[PDB]
Amino acid sequence: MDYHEDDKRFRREELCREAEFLKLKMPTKKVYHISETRGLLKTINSVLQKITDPIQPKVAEHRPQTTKRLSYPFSREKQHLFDLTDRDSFFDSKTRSTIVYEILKRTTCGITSLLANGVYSAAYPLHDGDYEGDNVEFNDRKLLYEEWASYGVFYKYQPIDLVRKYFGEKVGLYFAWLGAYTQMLIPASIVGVIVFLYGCATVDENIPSMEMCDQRYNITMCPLCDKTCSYWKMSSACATARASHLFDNPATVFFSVFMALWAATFMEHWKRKQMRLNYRWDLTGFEEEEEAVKDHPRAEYEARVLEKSPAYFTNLVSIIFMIAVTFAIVLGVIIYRISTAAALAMNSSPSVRSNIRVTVTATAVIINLVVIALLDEVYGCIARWLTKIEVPKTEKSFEERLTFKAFLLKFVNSYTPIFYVAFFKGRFVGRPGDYVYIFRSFRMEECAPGGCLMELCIQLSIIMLGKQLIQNNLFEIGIPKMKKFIRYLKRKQRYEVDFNLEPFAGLTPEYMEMIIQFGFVTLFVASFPLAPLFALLNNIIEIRLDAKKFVTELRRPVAIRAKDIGIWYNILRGVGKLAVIINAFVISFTSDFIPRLVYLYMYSQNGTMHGFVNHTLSSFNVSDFQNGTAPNDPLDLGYEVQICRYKDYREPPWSEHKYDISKDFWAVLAARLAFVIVFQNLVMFMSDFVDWVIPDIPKDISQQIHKEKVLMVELFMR
Amino acid sequence: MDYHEDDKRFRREELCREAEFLKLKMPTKKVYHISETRGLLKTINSVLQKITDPIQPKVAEHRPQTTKRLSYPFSREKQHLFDLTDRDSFFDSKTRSTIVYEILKRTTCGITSLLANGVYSAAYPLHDGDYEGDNVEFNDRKLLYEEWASYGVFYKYQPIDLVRKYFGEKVGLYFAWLGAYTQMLIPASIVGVIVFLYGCATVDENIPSMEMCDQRYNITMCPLCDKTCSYWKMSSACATARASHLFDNPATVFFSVFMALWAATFMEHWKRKQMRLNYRWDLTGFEEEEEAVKDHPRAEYEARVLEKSPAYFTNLVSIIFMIAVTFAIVLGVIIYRISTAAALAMNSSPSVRSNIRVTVTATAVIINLVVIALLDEVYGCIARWLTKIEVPKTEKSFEERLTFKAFLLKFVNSYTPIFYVAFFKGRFVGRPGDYVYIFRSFRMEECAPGGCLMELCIQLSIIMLGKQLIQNNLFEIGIPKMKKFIRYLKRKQRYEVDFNLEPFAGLTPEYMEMIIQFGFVTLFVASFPLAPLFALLNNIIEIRLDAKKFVTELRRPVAIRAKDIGIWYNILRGVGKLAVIINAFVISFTSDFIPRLVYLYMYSQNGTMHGFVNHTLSSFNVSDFQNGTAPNDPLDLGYEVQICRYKDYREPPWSEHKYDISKDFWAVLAARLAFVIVFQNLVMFMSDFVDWVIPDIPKDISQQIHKEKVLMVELFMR
Ligand SMILES: [Ca+2]
Ligand SMILES: [Ca+2]
Ligand SMILES: [Ca+2]
Ligand SMILES: [Ca+2]
Repeated sequence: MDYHEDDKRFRREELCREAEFLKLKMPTKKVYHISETRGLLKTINSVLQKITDPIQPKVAEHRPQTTKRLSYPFSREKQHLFDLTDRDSFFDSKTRSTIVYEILKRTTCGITSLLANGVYSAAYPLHDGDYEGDNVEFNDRKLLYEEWASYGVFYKYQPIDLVRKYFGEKVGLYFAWLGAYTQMLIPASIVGVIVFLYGCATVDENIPSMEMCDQRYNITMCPLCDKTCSYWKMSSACATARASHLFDNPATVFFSVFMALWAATFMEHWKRKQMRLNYRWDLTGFEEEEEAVKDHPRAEYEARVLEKSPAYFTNLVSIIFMIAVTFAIVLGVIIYRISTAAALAMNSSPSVRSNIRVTVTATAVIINLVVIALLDEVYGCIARWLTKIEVPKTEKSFEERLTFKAFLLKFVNSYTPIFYVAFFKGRFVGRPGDYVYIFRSFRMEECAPGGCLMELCIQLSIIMLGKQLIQNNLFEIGIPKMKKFIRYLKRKQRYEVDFNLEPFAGLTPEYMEMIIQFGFVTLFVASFPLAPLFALLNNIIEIRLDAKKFVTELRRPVAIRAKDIGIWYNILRGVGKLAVIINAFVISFTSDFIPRLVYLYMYSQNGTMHGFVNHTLSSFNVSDFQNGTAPNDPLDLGYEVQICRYKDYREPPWSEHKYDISKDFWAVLAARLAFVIVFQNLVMFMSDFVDWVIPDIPKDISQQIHKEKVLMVELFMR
Repeated sequence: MDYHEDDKRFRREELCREAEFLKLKMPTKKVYHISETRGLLKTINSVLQKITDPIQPKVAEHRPQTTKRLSYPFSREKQHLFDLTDRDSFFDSKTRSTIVYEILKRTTCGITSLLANGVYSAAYPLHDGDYEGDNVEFNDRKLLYEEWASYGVFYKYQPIDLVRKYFGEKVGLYFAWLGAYTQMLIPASIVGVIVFLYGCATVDENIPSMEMCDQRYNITMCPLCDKTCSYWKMSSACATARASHLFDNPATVFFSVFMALWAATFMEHWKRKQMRLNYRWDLTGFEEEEEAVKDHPRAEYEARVLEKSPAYFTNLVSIIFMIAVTFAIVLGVIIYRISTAAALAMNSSPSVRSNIRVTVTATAVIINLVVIALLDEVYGCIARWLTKIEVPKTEKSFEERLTFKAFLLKFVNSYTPIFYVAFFKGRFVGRPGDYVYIFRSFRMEECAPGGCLMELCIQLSIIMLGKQLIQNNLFEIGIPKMKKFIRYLKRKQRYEVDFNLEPFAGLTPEYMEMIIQFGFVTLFVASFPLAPLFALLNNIIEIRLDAKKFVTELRRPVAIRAKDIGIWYNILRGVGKLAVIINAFVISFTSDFIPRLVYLYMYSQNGTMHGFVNHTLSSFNVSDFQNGTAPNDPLDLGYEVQICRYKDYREPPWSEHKYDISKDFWAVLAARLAFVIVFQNLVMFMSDFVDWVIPDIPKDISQQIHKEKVLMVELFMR
């Protein structure tokens, strides 16, 4: 008895009298083409539509889409707009749904203001067919859930054509983009594990690792705490140092070059795939501007200046946005400063002494992650509020400005931890003699023994494991399900089952999360190789997970059309242009690559290197400490202390210069900047060259569109 | 008696019998629409055409151009393709000429192969009307020569519409581009002379100039020659040093930032002007691909592999092109090395002693300029030959590849003088103790006293004066005129007068020369401000000069159509992207800006600077010379010599280190690279931001194209 319907509405069964008055007035506008029909239920009833056929011809030449034809060149039919195809039973419920949605948009108060009132609840099309049923008559939703949206069929491809024709163009483009993303993430991940195993095959045969773990030399160290620690041996940090060697060999620079070139070729390959996709569907997705009705506060402000009687308002909301994002980055760095106070002075009062010193930084990044998720929530909501106060012109413009503001907020708050740990961790602290004070209090911030890269490597590694594979996937699969179970604490028609499903929130969260992952996996690959492995695993989970989400825990979308990806290809190009200038900085300002090379070239006095640590570790006469800055226990853990060493490129204390800037500091900084210059310029040239040499329209469409134009112009005479 | 004609041909009046046989066969193809007519003359006769009217309707819907309409919105008529306008006497001779040229192209052997044979000479349309006559009946060529192409009307604008409608789209776009170029060159030139007068207003009040010209201190100098000179005083070079101060103040960095931002906004403004221009003419210049007949050796090679039975050939001609351009840059630097041997050892044997030392470098750049003009000729001819051996597909592809190869050749051979003088002049010579030998002969190359910038400044200044204002303009106005006078050593119908005029050589020389000038005036503005002044003068001459050239000493062009500028906007964007990375290098590696700033910041021990020269001038004990490297006359010109000074950032000889690399050398190199990094990254961001924030379609076309589409769709019903 379930007939052929389209795009139900909501009636609010028992101001409310004004609400039902307009909810009966506007259906007189809505029966200008199609008479409605209503429904019955137990909670609250609703309205419904039954389109008759020629109305879709009445708007089809008014909304010209290139539907199917009768002819075919080479066993692949061509497409034309609307004339004399006349099959009369060949439309699709996606097309019929977006047509009747267009008609619902056509009414004027419009339907958007009606939804903003509360006279309705939601007006969304109905899903055709119950998935995973007992005897269900092969509808495309159930077939798609069977063969696309469960993890057993993760190994085979994605049915792009059917997911488009059932969900519309936007979700089809998004999932085809995720498919191209994973398939281009495959070879970069394979070369990533190749360079990782190169690191493991030279985890021993490199020299400074052995020079660090060679015992009996009793290489002491300055305490790197204000007062609550003592001197110690570098060979106690040799484990983390040998671990750090794994990521910064002279092959990780090749890996970084490969990943930047990979971002370039992925961008070009996705342009080509999207062009072929738009060929395989509607030949253009071009629609005439101002198709949407102008937004409600636009016309309200029009009437306001009509009763009142500008250029300052966009600029003032832009500068207050700049103040917002600057307070956001400062709040990110101060919340990382707070996260450095995870367990301050556990030695003195608690004295539990778990003796790991990898669990404390893990606790720090854990509390940073939970507070930054909360700040993501606050920034998203207040950014949506601010873009509402924007009063933008159209929904395309409002949506673009909103997603730009929200991506800038999310990007800065979820990247300034890693940026701060890379380039502002110990670059600012003074020498062992004197330390810079934070609001005249004490030492600012100092980082772990055995390289300052490994802290960032572990933080980024477990941010990529946790907040992508585990945390975000599990909360996305759980939180709407848990809201459903909360309501579940509190026959079955297709409207009746479609009411309880979750409303749609757009494509912005999936785009935003995947672009955050892209920002990781092309901004911080040089210090941390095998980021494409975790991005591959998250994507393998994510495509089928969000497929299952769409087909099970989501109401039917409205199936809008847009041949462009959106703002997100521009944001991808932006992150790809930022990738080289941050990879250069991470190689030349965190890794031990460039000092290793400059010591191999200049001060070697031999073929290969030896005593590199014995070269960089400048000493410090312990008589020259400041008052109070002495360690509380010169315990003589090993040999003895008379001096302490530290690798800050300074002169020895016995020189007439005491602890000033030595020359080799200027030498290594010169070589560092020389590498940044040559790296950035050369590989930026190589990126723009591999974008020039790649055609953006391949040799299979470039002739074929003209060939079907030949077929059209030869048929069109008579 | 001069009736209404179109596009004459050439008949070769008395193999030759085969020549006249095909020259009678193909006119049977050519009378498929239009019967010909012939002519009589004294030297050698010709053929001619008289189009009848409806043939242009017969190809007009076949070649759809948006001609004029009958209606108008807002006193500006709209345009439509070809239906029911029916004025029957409204075509233009430009349109009729390109139509009959299209018909001449339509014949198959085609007309291009016929011109390649020699059976013809040339087939070009006729100019309508003799310019500057006594009683001439107001034809557009004479009017255009009166009011556009003579230097008295240089002060007013350019008539873009009429020069298009008389010459076609390509020359119209070119001259409108030159107009936009000059009009956007105006404000950059004004700010250039502002920063120049700032330099003149601080030519005295800066400190190191006074510290150089302060006498009685007897600041000696190392000889900077192998053997044939002596020591000397820096105050003898203080004149050129005070001149050098004029160009490298801390305001020339602002000027360089302004010029790079100017290149960005000129690019955007020219995109906007070209878009508005294409609105003001044909709404699209889009034509269906493969409109041209495939090239002759393409089909010949098709038949060759048809009788013979690839991917290697494009790659082998590309690598041989790379070998060609590498030999070109090496030949440029070796010809500058030869040009350094202008007058070697004039002191010893000739002893004329003109005592200028500005005339010798002028002679060097003069001989470099004449030999590089000869090399331009050789490279252009052999590059045309190589692109013929390319066997390209179409004339668009062949022309693009040819102009790319020729521009790369011309650009490298006419820029490696300035690049070599900037960044490879004295950066490679050793210390005064030991010098690097060129093929174990003697000292490589050393540059002038009083800064090494001023040599480049004078060389670039007089290359911009001579080889743009004087030499190229005078040879372009002279050489075809002189060939005409050579033939002049050896009634008057329009064909009869049109035969003796010069054939057309395309737009590539004017584009190429103007892009070379752009490359100067945005690649080397930082060292040499007021390059926009000379570019403004050359352009003010050049627009009216080439206008006069077109309308007087040039046959009528064929008036092809293309809505794009061509490859030249891409080449402009390329030079604009190279501009920042070469301006950064010229500021931080030739100027005295960044060492001035690093001495102002670090080693000052005072507020402002003093003894900057006394800081950089490291000394040299004269006992430590090599054998033979001593000067031939320790003449004691002034005080006395016991040591010689030189500004190469080395330690004094009395240190236990003798003449090694000092620390402050590493310091200033670090600061240099830091400035290159911050400059390049910041202003590249500012360029891409000022390209983002500028819309590429203004608010006067964006609505108006849709408004005339509204008019078209409202008229088109009935
Ligand atoms: Ca997730
Ligand atoms: Ca997700
Ligand atoms: Ca010239
Ligand atoms: Ca010229």
